[PDB]
Amino acid sequence: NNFNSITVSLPRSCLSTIESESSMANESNIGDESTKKNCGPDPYII
Amino acid sequence: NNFNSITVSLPRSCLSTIESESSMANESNIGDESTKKNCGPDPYII
DNA sequence: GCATGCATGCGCATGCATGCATGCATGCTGCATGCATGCATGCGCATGCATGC
DNA sequence: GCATGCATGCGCATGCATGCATGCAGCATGCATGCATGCATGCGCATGCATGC
Repeated sequence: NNFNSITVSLPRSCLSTIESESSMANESNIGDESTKKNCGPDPYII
Repeated sequence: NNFNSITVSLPRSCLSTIESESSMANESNIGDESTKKNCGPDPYII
């Protein structure tokens, strides 16, 4: 609601990790032997 | 052929870019409007 | 029947596989700079035509 | 016939959309330490039994 600047941008990291919301979600975030889920440098599609 | 150390490791970046081998391969490496193909931090599966 | 030594559980102390956050440094990468290049533009000058006389 | 003025093409500088590499920095990820925790070790000590005399 602020279009006067000429700014919002797309998030740089996946928000699933910082919103540890569900009890099974933080469990789906793990696995693949021993490592941490890494989505990538900028993974958001419109 | 050297197993005495206790070392080879998996490549950290995709080798498709440094081996600009085919004439259509360097063309498949582009697109998606304006950006550079980014495979990720470590993308090799055995 | 009395004396004896063994095997059975208590009652200490120590080490050890799991597991997770923090500060420092690594390693990449997106950004700002400089530049080559070739197409278009905005321009003044020389020629050939149309309109008088 | 002759003198004149306008449209058309030639010649000359300039700007500007594309495009790509390099030095520097900003930026997030992986690593080293440091510790908390609960389990298992193994180790002397007390009790109840089986054997000898």
